[PDB]
Amino acid sequence: TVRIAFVGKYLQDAGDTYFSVLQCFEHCQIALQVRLDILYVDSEELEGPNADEARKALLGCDGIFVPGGFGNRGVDGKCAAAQVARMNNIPYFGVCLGMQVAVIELSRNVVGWSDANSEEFNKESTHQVVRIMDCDRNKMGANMHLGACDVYIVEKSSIMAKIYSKSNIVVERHRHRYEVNTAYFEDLRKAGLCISAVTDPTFSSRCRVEAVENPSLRFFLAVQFHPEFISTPMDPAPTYLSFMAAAAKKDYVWPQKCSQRRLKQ
Ligand SMILES: [Cl-]
Ligand SMILES: [Cl-]
Ligand SMILES: [Cl-]
Repeated sequence: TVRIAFVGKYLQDAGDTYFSVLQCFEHCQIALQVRLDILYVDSEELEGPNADEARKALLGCDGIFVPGGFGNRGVDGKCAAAQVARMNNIPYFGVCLGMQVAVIELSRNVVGWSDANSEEFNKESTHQVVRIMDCDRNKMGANMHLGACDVYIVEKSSIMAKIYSKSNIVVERHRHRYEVNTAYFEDLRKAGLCISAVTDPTFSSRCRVEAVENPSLRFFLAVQFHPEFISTPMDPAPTYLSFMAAAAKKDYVWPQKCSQRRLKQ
């Protein structure tokens, strides 16, 4: 079996929040022919004086996964999940909040900005590594990014390039508001992060980070988009599929061309 730490809430209080995520995991399970054993971990147990107790549980997993979530609850714990993954070379996959915590984690623990956060969780941080873009904001609020958008894979040696069968542009679906702060790209790069996919291949102030990786590690990938929004039993989301492959310690034959479900029509 393949042990994946699912860092968020217990089954009892998750409701139907992870329905589509778990569907996608099931698609991957079938395509790889592996017995998935998800450990549902309460993210709040990964913070505070006793958190080493919870960290030890993550160290026994084959993979560590951080999905999208709501509110600021367990943000520090999700950051700590990304830290364990980065420091122990345990495959990591983050989706939307999962990417943001990878960025925050790295900013605190490698870049050395102890107060690094998203603008969402600490308005008074002097290192808002995740923030609302100026073009998305006004005095009363900001855009809620939904729907499809072109994703430019800009690193040819990346996990993204490989799992999307070397397509330069793919189309994924979104539900987010805050983006990686463009002013800190060099700092993140110096700390080992590879910006592998973006909305704008020129890297302007309007460049929205769609995927980050850590190529020093076997598998560390996190995406802004929600790959579970495009996944079927016969065409599983490549991001989830590659994560589960890595956790299972298995290879996979990627098609010669990216599926039409994730290409521009
Ligand atoms: Cl949570
Ligand atoms: Cl891979
Ligand atoms: Cl967001």
